[PDB]
Amino acid sequence: SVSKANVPKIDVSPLFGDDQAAKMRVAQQIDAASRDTGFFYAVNHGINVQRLSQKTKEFHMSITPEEKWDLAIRAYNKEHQDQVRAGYYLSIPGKKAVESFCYLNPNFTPDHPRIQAKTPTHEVNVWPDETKHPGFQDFAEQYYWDVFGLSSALLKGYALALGKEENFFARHFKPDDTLASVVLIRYPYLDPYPEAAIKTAADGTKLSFEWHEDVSLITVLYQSNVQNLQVETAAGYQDIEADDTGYLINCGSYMAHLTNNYYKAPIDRVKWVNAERQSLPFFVNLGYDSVIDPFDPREPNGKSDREPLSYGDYLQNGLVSLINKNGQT
Ligand SMILES: CC(C)[C@@H](NC(=O)[C@H](CS)NC(=O)CCC[C@H](N)C(=O)O)C(=O)O
Ligand SMILES: [Fe+3]
Repeated sequence: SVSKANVPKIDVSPLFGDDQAAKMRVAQQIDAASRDTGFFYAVNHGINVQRLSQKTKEFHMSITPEEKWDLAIRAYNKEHQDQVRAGYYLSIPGKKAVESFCYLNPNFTPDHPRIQAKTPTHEVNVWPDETKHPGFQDFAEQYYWDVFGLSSALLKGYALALGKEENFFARHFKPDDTLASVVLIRYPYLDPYPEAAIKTAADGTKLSFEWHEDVSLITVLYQSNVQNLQVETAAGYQDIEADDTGYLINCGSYMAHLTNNYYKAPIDRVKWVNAERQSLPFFVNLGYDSVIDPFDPREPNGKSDREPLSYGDYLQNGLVSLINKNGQT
């Protein structure tokens, strides 16, 4: 038997406004969720998620094999050695069901000094032909900034929750340097569904993606209305119920580092479900040189002996290790 996770719905709208006590009441709810199962649904977030889902489906269902090779990351196309993050992540019929498209900060262009300096984790996005995918790039770039704005407000809530001033995290989250990414993931319906694309957990559960901690400060996730996620608790995995109107929020392992594990990065996994669905995460990453001084809210002096960690090193190592442990997606 599998129980169900408590995932509170938090009205985050005060985080966009100037009612400081209302913001504190949101922060309390974020604190409580972060200390419990680690997840909450952000509601009243102001993003048109119906349009996000519609435009994403139109892209996934119209892109051709030729276009996927043309956009493929280096793991699938040796000609594209600069594409470690951004681009298309191909399915392998018979073996791998999932496929996805990842893009980064649209401000990463050839003019950007991090591109000029060839700093790891910075890449120029690749896009399909506009005439073949009318409106897609424009939608996707505007979405990046829409979800950036939501995430900046959520980071104010997390800062207040931890007893800090509201800009404690958000001051490091900036359009000119953020390493944040959007991933547009398609999980297909397949008949028959090949067993090679299905993993078996230690507890027997059939999975599409194994347990992991998120590589992020926080993760801001939209999913279509098909239940699939489970969060690890001490008493076992618990089902996270779906909600295609809201965003599922949780802390990543950078938050766990800087709070001395006071806000843990929850472990989740993806159950296998034979259903056509979407998983559209926004990974809230800081700048390459961002360093937040660690602290311990449990200690009266807030002191932590954990070393400050540069976000760029954290991200480079984390993305590599996640591929090594859980496979190339
Ligand atoms: C909802 C999640 C479990 C989703 N999985 C994911 O997004 C998994 C686990 S957090 N994330 C990743 O693989 C990291 C992608 C990082 C991205 N290419 C980048 O360069 O920034 C899924 O639906 O599988
Ligand atoms: Fe996760």
